[PDB]
Amino acid sequence: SEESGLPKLPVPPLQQTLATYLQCMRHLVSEEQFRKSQAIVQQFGAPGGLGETLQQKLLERQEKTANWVSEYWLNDMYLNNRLALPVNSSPAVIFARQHFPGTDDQLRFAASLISGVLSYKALLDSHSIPTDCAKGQPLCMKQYYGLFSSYRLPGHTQDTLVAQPEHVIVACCNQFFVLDVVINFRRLSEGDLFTQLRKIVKMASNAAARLPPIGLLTSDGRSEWAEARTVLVKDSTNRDSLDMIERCICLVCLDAPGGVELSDTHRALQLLHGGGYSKNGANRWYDKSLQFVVGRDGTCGVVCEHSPFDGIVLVQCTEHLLKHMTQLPAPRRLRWKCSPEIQGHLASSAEKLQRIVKNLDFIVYKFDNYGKTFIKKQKCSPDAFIQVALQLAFYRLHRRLVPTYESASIRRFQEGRVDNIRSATPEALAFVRAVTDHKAAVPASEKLLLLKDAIRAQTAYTVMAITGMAIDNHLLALRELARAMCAALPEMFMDETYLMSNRFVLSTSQVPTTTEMFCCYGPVVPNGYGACYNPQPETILFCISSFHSCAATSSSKFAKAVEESLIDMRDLCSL
Ligand SMILES: CN1C=CC(CCc2cccc3ccccc23)C=C1
Ligand code: NA
Ligand code: NA
Repeated sequence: SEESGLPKLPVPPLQQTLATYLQCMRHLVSEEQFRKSQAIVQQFGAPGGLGETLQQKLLERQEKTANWVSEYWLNDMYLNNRLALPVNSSPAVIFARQHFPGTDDQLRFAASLISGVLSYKALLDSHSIPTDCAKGQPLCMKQYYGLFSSYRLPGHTQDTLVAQPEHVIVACCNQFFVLDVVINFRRLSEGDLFTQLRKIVKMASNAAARLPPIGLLTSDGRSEWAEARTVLVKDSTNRDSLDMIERCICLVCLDAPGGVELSDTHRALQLLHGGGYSKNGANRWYDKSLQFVVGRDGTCGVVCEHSPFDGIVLVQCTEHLLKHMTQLPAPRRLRWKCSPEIQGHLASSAEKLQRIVKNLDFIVYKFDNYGKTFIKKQKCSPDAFIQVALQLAFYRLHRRLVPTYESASIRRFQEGRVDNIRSATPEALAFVRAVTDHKAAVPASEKLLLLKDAIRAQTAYTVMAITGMAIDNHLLALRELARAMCAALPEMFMDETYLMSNRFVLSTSQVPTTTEMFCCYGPVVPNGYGACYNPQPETILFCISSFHSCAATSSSKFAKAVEESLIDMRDLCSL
C-alpha cells in the first residue's frame, strides 16, 4: 500500500565477507603485506571482537532503515568526491549523428525531444512505467523518480543531493532561459516549443544583453564551486536565478558547431566536457541531473549527473524518448549580478576545465569480429566473457592485475543502487599468466580450461553481487558504523590492503542499448582507465578513457590489447 513489497538488502554473514575479502586481495598485494592483513582481519573478526559488534549494529540498522547502505553509499560514491563532475563523474550518452541543414532543423529536434521528456515525465508521475523485472523478479523503481526532480548542491566537504508551474532551462551561448512547458495549464505543443526556442536563439545572440558564463563555475572542483556559489548567493538576483535552475525539469543545451569531424570519438568529447570554454564547455549546468545536448551540427546526447540514478534506468528513459520522437510569453533570461570576485572565479574555472579537456585520452573502439552470438555459442555469458577479456588486456599491457570495479545492480532490493563485482579474480590471474608467459609454454588446451574457469568465477561473483552477498557495501557500512563509535578507524580499515582495494585502476560497466547510442565516462583514479562497453549480436563497442598525465596508461594501446585478447579468446574457444 504505502510500504514497499520488495525485500530489504541482505546483510551478508561477517565471516563470509572477511574470507572473500582476503581471497580477493591475496594476489594484488605483496606476500608480506598479505601476511599482515591476514592477522588484522583475524583480529577484527575474532569471536567477541569488534567486527561482531559492528555486525550487530548493522543488523539493527537493517531493521530500522529501508536500505542500510543508502546513505553511506551515496556519500562515499558521489557526494564526498571533491573532483569536478565533468569527465571524473558525470557519464555521457551519445545519440546517433543527426543532420540539421538549418537552424530550424536543430530546433525542431529540440522541440520534439522536449515534448518527449514531458510525455515521459507524465508517465512517471502517474506511476505508469511498467515495473522492470530482473533480466521476472520485480525491481525497485525509485531511481525513475530522480531523473527529473534532482539537483546536486556543492558543499565545502560534502555535497547535498536535493529532491524537489514546470519549466526547462535552455542553454544557448552560455546564457540560460526559463522555458515554461505549460501555458493556461495546457502542455505546450511541439509547434509552440519551436516558436519559443526561436525566440531564445534570437535573444541569446544579443551582445548588449549577454551575461557572464556562470555555468562554467559548475564545471570546477566541488569545493571550488561551493566557494563561488556562496559568493553568488550574497545577491538576491543570483539567488532567484539559481532557484530556477535547481527546480527545472532538465537542461536543453543548444550547442554551437564543434568545428571538428563528427566521429563518434569527437561527439563523445563534446558530450563529456563540451570541448572547454572556447567551444561549448560553459553551455552547461553540471549540478542538474540531465542536460540534453542538441548541437547545431547534429551532435546530440545527454550528460548525466549520476548521483540519483544508475545507467540501466537512464538508458530506459533515453531509449523511450528517442523512440517517441519517431512517432505565448517570451522565455525569460536568468539574470546575474557579478563582481570582480566572480570574474576571478570564472577565469580559474576556465583554466581548470581546460586541464580536464587536455588531460582526457578517449577512444571509441568498435570490435567487429564477433559479439554476443559467438560468445553464447561458447556456453558463456557475454558480460563475463568481456570482463575476462578486459583482465587479459590489462595484464598483457601492464603485466599485473589491479583492483577492478564493475557495477552490479541491487535493484532487487528496496532503494537498491549497485554493489561491486571484483573481476580481478584469482582465476582471472591464472588465465592471464598462462596466456602471456610464453616461457611456461602452457598448452592451448589448458589455457582453454583456465579461460572457462575464469568465466565461471566471473559469473559466480556477478550472481553473488546482484543477490546482495558480495563485500564492498558490507565493508563500507561496517567502516562507517565504526566511525560513528570512534573517529579513529580500526586497523581493518586503515590497512594499506583495504585502501588499495578501493582504488579502481580499471573501472568498468556494461551499458547495452537497443539503438545506435552509447555511454562513456572517465577514469576514477589518475593512473586508471574507464571502460564502458555495449555488446551487440555481432560487434562489441568499447569506450576507453585514461589520462594523458599518467605515462603508464594509453587508451589506444588498451583498445589494441582488448582486440588482441578477444581474438585470443576466440582462438581458444575454437580448438
Ligand atoms: C566509472 N564508472 C562510471 C559509471 C558506471 C556505471 C553507471 C553509469 C554508466 C554509464 C552511464 C550512466 C549514465 C547515467 C547514470 C549512470 C551511468 C561504472 C563505472
Ligand atoms: Na559497491
Ligand atoms: Na596516460
